[PDB]
Amino acid sequence: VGQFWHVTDLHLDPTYHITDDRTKVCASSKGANASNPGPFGDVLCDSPYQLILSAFDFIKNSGQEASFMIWTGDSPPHVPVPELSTGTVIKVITNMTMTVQNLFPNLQVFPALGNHDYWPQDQLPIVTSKVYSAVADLWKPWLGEEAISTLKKGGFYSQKVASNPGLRIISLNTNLYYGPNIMTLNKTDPANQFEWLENTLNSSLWNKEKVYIIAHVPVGYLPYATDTPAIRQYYNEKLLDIFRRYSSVIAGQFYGHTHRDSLMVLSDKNGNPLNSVFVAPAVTPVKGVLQKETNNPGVRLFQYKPGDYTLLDMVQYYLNLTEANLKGESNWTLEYVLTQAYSVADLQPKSLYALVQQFATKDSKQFLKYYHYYFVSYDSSATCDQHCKTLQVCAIMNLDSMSYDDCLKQHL
Amino acid sequence: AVGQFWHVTDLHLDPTYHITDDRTKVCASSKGANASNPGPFGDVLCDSPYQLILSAFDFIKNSGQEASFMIWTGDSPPHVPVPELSTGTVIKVITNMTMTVQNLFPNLQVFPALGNHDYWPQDQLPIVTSKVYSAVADLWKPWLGEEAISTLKKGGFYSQKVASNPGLRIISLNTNLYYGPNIMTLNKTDPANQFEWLENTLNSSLWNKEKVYIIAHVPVGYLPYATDTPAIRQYYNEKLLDIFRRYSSVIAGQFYGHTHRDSLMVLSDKNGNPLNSVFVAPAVTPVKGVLQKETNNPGVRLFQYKPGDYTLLDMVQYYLNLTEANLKGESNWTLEYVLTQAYSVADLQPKSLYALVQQFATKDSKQFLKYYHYYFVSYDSSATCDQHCKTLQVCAIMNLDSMSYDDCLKQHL
Ligand SMILES: *[C@@H]1O[C@H](CO)[C@@H](O[C@@H]2O[C@H](CO)[C@@H](O[C@@H]3O[C@H](CO)[C@@H](O)[C@H](O)[C@@H]3O)[C@H](O)[C@H]2NC(C)=O)[C@H](O)[C@H]1NC(C)=O
Ligand SMILES: *[C@@H]1O[C@H](CO)[C@@H](O[C@@H]2O[C@H](CO)[C@@H](O)[C@H](O)[C@H]2NC(C)=O)[C@H](O)[C@H]1NC(C)=O
Ligand SMILES: *[C@@H]1O[C@H](CO)[C@@H](O[C@@H]2O[C@H](CO)[C@@H](O)[C@H](O)[C@H]2NC(C)=O)[C@H](O)[C@H]1NC(C)=O
Ligand SMILES: *[C@@H]1O[C@H](CO)[C@@H](O[C@@H]2O[C@H](CO)[C@@H](O)[C@H](O)[C@H]2NC(C)=O)[C@H](O)[C@H]1NC(C)=O
Ligand SMILES: *[C@@H]1O[C@H](CO[C@@H]2O[C@@H](C)[C@@H](O)[C@@H](O)[C@@H]2O)[C@@H](O)[C@H](O)[C@H]1NC(C)=O
Ligand SMILES: *[C@@H]1O[C@H](CO[C@@H]2O[C@@H](C)[C@@H](O)[C@@H](O)[C@@H]2O)[C@@H](O)[C@H](O)[C@H]1NC(C)=O
Ligand SMILES: *[C@@H]1O[C@H](CO)[C@@H](O)[C@H](O)[C@H]1NC(C)=O
Ligand SMILES: *[C@@H]1O[C@H](CO)[C@@H](O)[C@H](O)[C@H]1NC(C)=O
Ligand SMILES: *[C@@H]1O[C@H](CO)[C@@H](O)[C@H](O)[C@H]1NC(C)=O
Ligand SMILES: O=P(O)(S)OC[C@H]1OC[C@H](O)[C@@H]1O
Ligand SMILES: [Zn+2]
Ligand SMILES: [Zn+2]
Ligand SMILES: [Zn+2]
Ligand SMILES: [Zn+2]
Repeated sequence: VGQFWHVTDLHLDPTYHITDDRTKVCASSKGANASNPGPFGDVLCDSPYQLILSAFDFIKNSGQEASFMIWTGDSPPHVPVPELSTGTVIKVITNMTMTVQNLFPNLQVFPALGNHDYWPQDQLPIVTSKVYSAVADLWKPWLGEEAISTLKKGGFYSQKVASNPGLRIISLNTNLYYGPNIMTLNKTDPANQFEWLENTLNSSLWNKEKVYIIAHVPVGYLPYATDTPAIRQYYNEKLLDIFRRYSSVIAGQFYGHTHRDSLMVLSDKNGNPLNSVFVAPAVTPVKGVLQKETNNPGVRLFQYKPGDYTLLDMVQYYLNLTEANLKGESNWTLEYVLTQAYSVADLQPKSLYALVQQFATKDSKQFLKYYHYYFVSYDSSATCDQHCKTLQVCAIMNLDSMSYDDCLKQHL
Repeated sequence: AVGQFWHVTDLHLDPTYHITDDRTKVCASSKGANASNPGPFGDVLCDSPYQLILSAFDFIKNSGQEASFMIWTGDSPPHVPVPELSTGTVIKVITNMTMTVQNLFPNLQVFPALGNHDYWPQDQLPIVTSKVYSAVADLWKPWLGEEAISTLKKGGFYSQKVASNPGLRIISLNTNLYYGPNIMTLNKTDPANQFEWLENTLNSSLWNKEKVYIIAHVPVGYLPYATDTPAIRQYYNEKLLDIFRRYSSVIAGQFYGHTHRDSLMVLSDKNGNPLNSVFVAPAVTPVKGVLQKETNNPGVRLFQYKPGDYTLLDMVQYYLNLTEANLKGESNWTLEYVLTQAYSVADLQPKSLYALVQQFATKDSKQFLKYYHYYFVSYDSSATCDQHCKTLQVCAIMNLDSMSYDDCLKQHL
């Protein structure tokens, strides 16, 4: 099998620092006291460099052979806008990129921009900008001339996978569709990305290429909320239309942003599953004061069929933050292998569709395992009542507004 | 502020402890003798009731002293005849103490060391992997990385970084390999390869700019109440001291248990240069043999150190007045003394303690009278130490190697 790494939502806090005053440990705790801070971080803080470095060091010495890596964005930390700048955002993105380039000098890496990869956060523009030009220079070792051009202009690109003939990564800037982005309200095709996408998929079809879609913010519905698409409904519907029509060219979709481990199955209006969608959890464990849960840090690995790119498996690795802070050593370890964990043959839309049918059933243990993995095993005492469970299952299976409304109507 | 860490040792839980009319049934550890005057927190002829250990940890938890870590130097099973214990029962007691600690202090890194009772039969700790070594590796996994786990499983020792104190590394030796009653290690130059490993570890700490705390159960040096009786066999004491003297600029503290007493030692080179300070902490158990006239009150202690630096600033000894707690049926864990305050020294550096023990040596020194009262953790203010006793004490405090100690006894007995 071939395989590739997926990391996302690094969220470096350069001010991380263990000290007596726990309000003064990380700017990302937002002046609040870190709750239980260690060298690898705190649930109220974004990532210390030690955390991110231990993640990449684990990948490097994992004994796992991978031919590329996808990196779906969000490197700067959660601090107030006035505490950041264009210069500081570029500095953080540069530090992450150089960390990866130094540690992995021969691995092609496919980054996507996240909503924090810009100053001010979430305001990613539909024309060229300092941040887009900067990341185009930063990621030149991995991208051709045409990808550099589109990235500099709109924050998105496509690129052939050098080590995998017949595979192409499409890296979308889905922050253009993200609710908080006040730069793109009421535009029908912000930065022409839709027209660009269709052109690119059309060319991949005729060059007999397979396509992996990557982006930061995903399609579909936020699984913990009611009727809340991750991106604006209008853009979600239009993107999903493109994905459904090209579902035989697209062999996988990969997203981050939610900081959780979620599955989705893109389906038609009739219940034919068409593509498999994978939302990866964050390296940062950060949470607000009120939130009951957060994720353990996570990195993950995908296995696919050589020269074919059908997804065969996924391996989710994680770091137990409380224990790593307890002993002062990062024990990055196997959380689960998807096929083994859910007893499915592979990751094809059909296998996952049948597995989520099992999820639906009453007191499904499959769904309990899934819910425990949603938080990257942060808390097995976490529970999901039947309202919670309906919201989750309906978001997993129904990506478009009408399938989703029908699911909630029939099952809430 | 300053950094602080706790030291507990020799818990010696007796799970049979039990107030009943027949005082030969109060505790297996009295070995059928009549408990003297048993109360809820123990008896001088018994090992620790679980109520006593839990009161010690409860006091630590609710003391209002912050601490970034704890060291725990061994001996959890009680003193009962070998045929009354087993490997399974030893593991069961060790597990209970570990879980008690993890339950009350879930985010406190603890650094355990094995004691000579932490094995069945007692004292027979082996030089290869074993049921108990594996089990405690399992048990202590939350606090220890992969390399520590590997050495612990094989020989019962490890080193480990202090998560909360970067630049600090705990070395937990298994000195029971050197302990006279250990029949598994006779005529062995480096049992379980611990010396070789220790030297390697210290060399690594040198080049990684780490300071080191040595912890173990059985101490180096000479038993302060006897003549010419090293706590571990002479051959091993000399070898270990040679290592400690050579690395005494890297080692910022040594901490031991086993003697159930409050004792100081100053490791010195052959010319009296005080090199490195040694703290033997008294036990939680108050157990004593029938003929034995004195024993210790239960004790636990706290060390203060310079942050990012690990020079030792002070030590606070806390104790339980056993008779008082048993009289009312409620404990009152309380300050026995602060070392700088008790002895008017500036800190815990070798030079400061060296000067202090020079004062000890003077005739009718009040400093040494206070020290000898604290030796039993204040168990008897009428316990006295004649001039022979004093010479044994002072010479054991200052002279850890046989040559030094012989020289001291010659000049002063
Ligand atoms: C720990 O608590 C015990 C019990 O409270 C303390 O022992 C008690 O100490 C008092 C004061 O010395 C003793 O009373 C005195 O006895 C003599 C005659 O023996 C008498 O002349 C005095 O007027 C006074 O009554 C008392 O007997 C003794 N109790 C027991 C059970 O031994 C002990 O001092 C405490 N330890 C520390 C370090 O404070
Ligand atoms: C991550 O590590 C922590 C600490 O080592 C684990 O916390 C323990 O969890 C169990 C219940 O799940 C309790 O019985 C223990 O008392 C907890 N703490 C300690 C100090 O023992 C936690 O289980 C680990 N996470 C996972 C997914 O295994
Ligand atoms: C450790 O052992 C103690 C003492 O045996 C436990 O507390 C006792 O639990 C037993 C259950 O067998 C009860 O019969 C006793 O009444 C309890 N109290 C006393 C004072 O004996 C304690 O629960 C154990 N702890 C762990 C973590 O296993
Ligand atoms: C590092 O993490 C792994 C995974 O949690 C630990 O290995 C497991 O340890 C548990 C607890 O003893 C066992 O139940 C599992 O069977 C182990 N699995 C494997 C594959 O070994 C490992 O011990 C941890 N290392 C340290 C030093 O804490
Ligand atoms: C879809 O693509 C067709 C083929 O495009 C040409 O050939 C492929 C192999 C690529 O090299 C591509 O870049 C070339 O331009 C076009 O003939 C057709 O016009 C396209 N259709 C649309 C609607 O864009
Ligand atoms: C003493 O240590 C020196 C330092 O190098 C170490 O190398 C590896 C093994 C790690 O432990 C690393 O942390 C250290 O920097 C060695 O170069 C030297 O050979 C060692 N000498 C002896 C005699 O052991
Ligand atoms: C943080 O906790 C400390 C507890 O010592 C308290 O003094 C301080 O006021 C707290 N600050 C905030 C912002 O909660
Ligand atoms: C990135 O920042 C970290 C944290 O300040 C620093 O340790 C590291 O050297 C930096 N790396 C690069 C390549 O700038
Ligand atoms: C213990 O004391 C009881 C009651 O005074 C006495 O009958 C018994 O002989 C004593 N047993 C031993 C072993 O000393
Ligand atoms: O990192 P962000 O893009 S601000 O937000 C994405 C995730 O982290 C915080 C939010 O609650 C959401 O779960
Ligand atoms: Zn994020
Ligand atoms: Zn985001
Ligand atoms: Zn003991
Ligand atoms: Zn002992």
